Amino acid sequence: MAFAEDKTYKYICRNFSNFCNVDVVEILPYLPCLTARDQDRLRATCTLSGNRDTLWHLFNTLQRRPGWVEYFIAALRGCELVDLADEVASVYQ
Amino acid sequence: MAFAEDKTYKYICRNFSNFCNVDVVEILPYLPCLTARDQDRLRATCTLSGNRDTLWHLFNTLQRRPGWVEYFIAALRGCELVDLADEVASVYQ
Amino acid sequence: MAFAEDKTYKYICRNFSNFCNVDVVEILPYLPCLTARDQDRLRATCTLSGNRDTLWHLFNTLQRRPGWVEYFIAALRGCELVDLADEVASVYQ
Amino acid sequence: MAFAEDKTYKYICRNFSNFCNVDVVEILPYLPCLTARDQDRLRATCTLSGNRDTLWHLFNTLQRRPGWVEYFIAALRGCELVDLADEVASVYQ
Repeated sequence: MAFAEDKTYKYICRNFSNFCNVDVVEILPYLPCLTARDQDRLRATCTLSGNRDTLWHLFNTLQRRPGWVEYFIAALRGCELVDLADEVASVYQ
Repeated sequence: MAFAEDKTYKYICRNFSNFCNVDVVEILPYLPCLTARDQDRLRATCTLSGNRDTLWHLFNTLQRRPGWVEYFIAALRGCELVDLADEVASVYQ
Repeated sequence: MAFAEDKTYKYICRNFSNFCNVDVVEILPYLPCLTARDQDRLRATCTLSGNRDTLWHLFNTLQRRPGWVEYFIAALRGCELVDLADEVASVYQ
Repeated sequence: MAFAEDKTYKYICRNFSNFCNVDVVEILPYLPCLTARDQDRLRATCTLSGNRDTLWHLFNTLQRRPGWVEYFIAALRGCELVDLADEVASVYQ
């Protein structure tokens, strides 16, 4: 699990611009691995810094909690970002 | 039962906009197939994301539990959404 | 008995707003035709959905059990809703 | 901790021109040791006086709050100022 998650997080970082269509506020409802604290912090970050800058923090926070990749794949599908979801599933395998 | 429920769930998904008048909070009292856990989660989803986004999760959760279509038909009738109820009964047959 | 009960239940449904003063929690002590299960369910419904919405379920549940109209007339009198009690007796005759 | 922070703050002051590429508005999202009050004041300072002059106040404010050097190193990395981040880590050790 660790190897696979680390690899996926590394891939998201190197390919960040693939993920800049992701809207932090829209994706949060599908990420139950994030705590209430995480969600409030990310909302504030978004308010202060904008969505693009917050995406980095979203990914950084996701990778700390447990069971993030499955939910991230789900969340991407929930937002109709199927190619992105498939690209994540592919790296996580 | 499985074939009929899967078909009804597929129909609800393809015809989602038919069901966007459904109010999640109003319909919950008629859905005893949902666990207390399901109801609390759906309430939270509604709080965080709004009714429309929660409807998707409502339908997704309903289809997992047992005996959901009958109660969903009942719940639609309970909320005076008779045409919608009939449309569901029609697909479930 | 069936014809008379069905007629009374139909009348309660068509004239629901006449009965919205009825307090579910206050009326339960006078309804021994309801099972312990019925009472617990109705309490929960009341907790989740409020008295008005629960009244519909109260009437729906009453009509299934046996010997409900007599006790319902009694229960209305027990709650000092004499005109309502008389209106029910009148339809049940 | 005090000795190390004081030394780092002294180094930032003596080597201020190394840090004049730092953009106050860009760095604030990575400085959770700053209070909401601190952030509003620094924004105003920036509006009235420009980024260079505000950097002095940024550093002066950072050094008062607790746990500032770690976050400052983080914030420099967040803004892709890796050599600067490393230079701070080096002095703080």
